[PDB]
This record gives sequence, C-alpha cells and structure tokens, in this order.
Amino acid sequence: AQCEATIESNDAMQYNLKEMVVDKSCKQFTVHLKHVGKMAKVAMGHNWVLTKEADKQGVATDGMNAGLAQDYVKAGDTRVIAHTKVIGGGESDSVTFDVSKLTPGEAYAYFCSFPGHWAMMKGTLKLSN
Amino acid sequence: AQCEATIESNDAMQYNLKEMVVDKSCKQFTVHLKHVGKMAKVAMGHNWVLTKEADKQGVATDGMNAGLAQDYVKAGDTRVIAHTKVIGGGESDSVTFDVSKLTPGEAYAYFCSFPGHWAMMKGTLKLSN
Repeated sequence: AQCEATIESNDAMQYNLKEMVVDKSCKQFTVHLKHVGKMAKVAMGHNWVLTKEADKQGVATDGMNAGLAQDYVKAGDTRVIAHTKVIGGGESDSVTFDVSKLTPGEAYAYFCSFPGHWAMMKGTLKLSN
Repeated sequence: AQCEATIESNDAMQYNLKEMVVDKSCKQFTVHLKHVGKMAKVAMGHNWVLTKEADKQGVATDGMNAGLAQDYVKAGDTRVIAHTKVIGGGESDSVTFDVSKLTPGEAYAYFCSFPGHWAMMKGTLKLSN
C-alpha cells in the first residue's frame, strides 16, 4: 500500500468515495481532491475536511460562517485535522497531514463544508493495516 | 383549469417540476410545496422562492445570511414576489400571490434558497400563452 488517496467531487454534490483507509506504515498521508464537474466554485464549490465524527456539524456550522475567503473553515479551528481549499469544476487541491494526529481504531468524518454540502458529501476515514 | 400547482422536493435536491405555467384566467395563484424526502430541515430544508431571473443570485445570497428561522429569505426583500417557509421531510407549505404581479411574456425563476441549494433547485415560471 501507500500513503495517499484521490477523491472526486462532481456537480451532483457527491464524492466518489465513502471511506478511506490510511495504512499504518504511513507517517504522512496525502489527500488529492478533484472537482470533476464544470460548475463555478461560487455555485457548487467543494473542499474536503477531516474531523472527529463528533465535531462534524459544529465544524460544518462554523465553517459555513467563515466565508469563501476562508475556504468555509473557521481559521485555526482546532477540531479540524486537515482540509483542502474550496475548488470549482476542473480544479484539484491536495492536503498532506501528520498521521500521528489520528488515533488507531477511532473513526473520522471527512465532509465538504461548502454551505449545505455536508449533508450529502460525507465519508469515513480510519487508520488500518 | 385551476390557479394552483403542487411541486415536490426531495432528499436528492430536486424539484419534480422544472417549469410552471400560471393560467391567464387566474387572479391569484397558489403553490403547494411538499418535501417528500425523509431528511430534517436542518440538513435538507427546502423552500420555494420566486423572483425575476436577474434577482436569483442576490436573493439567494442575502436569504442565506438571514438564517433558518427567517426561512433563508431576507425579511422585506423587495425582489421576492412570493416564498414559502423552509420545510423538512414529511411537511408541506402553501403560498398564494397576485397574478397581477407577473408580466405576461416574462420568465421568472423559482428556486430553493436554503444554503447551497439554488444551483440545483431551480425552475422557470411564466404566464400562459
């Protein structure tokens, strides 16, 4: 295995992956997000945010409140392990994070914090071998 | 025949109608919105808002900032000809307005102003011809 994954987002407000597994041999993990549709980021922008499954809705709320210039993530939100920028159709963004931030056996939520998207764009991330 | 129409909204962020025609025989018109999904308004709330095609993005934006308790529509928004409340799955709302507010030959936009829904929940309303 290896320490990176590619996820796709489209114009129908969906990710193509519902779960991601980070190999235990990984010190760092890289998430490559692609926006496969053609809608503007102002209309159907997408990001990828990682948090404890618990913090999902709270980070989502504060994120909506941060605005597009903050990539719909409250700046310095400590419940956020990692996040990409918001991208529109045709673009891509990557984020690399320290695997040490994850706790083995625990589950994580990854979701899109662009306004209203968290309800449909959500998945699970877990650390496994 | 009637001066009424029922439009459905679901969990996939779709309206079941993409165009609505108001008969010239009507003095008034009623729109019955039904949310036939099973998601709560906090996650997939839907409303029906009618504006001139050009006011769509401004009304949506401003409605966004008004909040859920305001049905995601700014109070006294003069660009809004008519709107229902935001409803969740299993609920319905009706709105009646004056046909004289519409101009024969003009295209109106109807859309959902819940955060991020306008891009997907939008249709056209016009007078009969």
